[PDB]
Amino acid sequence: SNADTLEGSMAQLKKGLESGTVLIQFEQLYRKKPGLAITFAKLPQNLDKNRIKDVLPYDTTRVLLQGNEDYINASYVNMEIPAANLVNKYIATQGPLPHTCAQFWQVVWDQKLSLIVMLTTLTERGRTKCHQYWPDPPDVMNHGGFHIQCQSEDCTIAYVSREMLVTNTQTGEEHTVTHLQYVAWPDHGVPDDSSDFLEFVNYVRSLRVDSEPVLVHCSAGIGRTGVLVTMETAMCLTERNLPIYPLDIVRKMRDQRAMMVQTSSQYKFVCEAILRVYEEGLV
Ligand code: VO4
Repeated sequence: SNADTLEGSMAQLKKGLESGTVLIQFEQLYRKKPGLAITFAKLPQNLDKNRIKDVLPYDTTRVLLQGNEDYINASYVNMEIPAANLVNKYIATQGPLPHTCAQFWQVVWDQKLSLIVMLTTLTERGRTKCHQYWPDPPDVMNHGGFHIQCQSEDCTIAYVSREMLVTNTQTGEEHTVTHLQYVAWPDHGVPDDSSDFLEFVNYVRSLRVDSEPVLVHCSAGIGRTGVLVTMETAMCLTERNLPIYPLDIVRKMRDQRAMMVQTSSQYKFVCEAILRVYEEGLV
């Protein structure tokens, strides 16, 4: 709460969106933190595990797999609210490729993650965005020694909710995951409907479990993923009457996974949404 009140930070944000200063400061923020090594992601055996050749995890915050081939394009992203004894944990990752679905489910299993948030359709205007790593009901899939079954599938206008049963085939052990797929948010763009987006972020927040990471991905794992992380962080701050500086939220994300929030229009969108949530909270 140190630099301003919440009220003051919102007046600053509103004034700066109108004047242009908020986007000028965004444009000057580094997209990749200089000084953080990126080496494992570039190793010859890992190149085909990256959906986009230059969207890569930092060494220090990459998610490790157990075994001989430890690599997945995934990053730990933890958002602190220090004035509240609160850290919101995420794993930010890409949409799996046909041959990385086994590693994707390995992360879910190893960490017993109960919530996956997918922010892309499988394809867009003829371009592949994500491999379908879950079965249609009532098919089954096997990925890397995990048997996957869809127990329910409930569509809404903006998103699909699926309950997935993950079974370790070698031991019979079972784990249930809630899978949320937001289908109304195009790549490098903003949500088709701002109200649907905010309801969805609410819903995600309601499913978060204490001290367990939420796995979030789009196609590359940085743009729409970064907007969601920024929004959830801001909602936590406004409810606690703590000041919100979106530029610092984005910087804190980018120190953990490069390039989060890809476009200036995405940033403008999330800043406007933050002002809306704030104003609604005053009511
Ligand atoms: O698939 V995302 O381009 O929004 O990182």
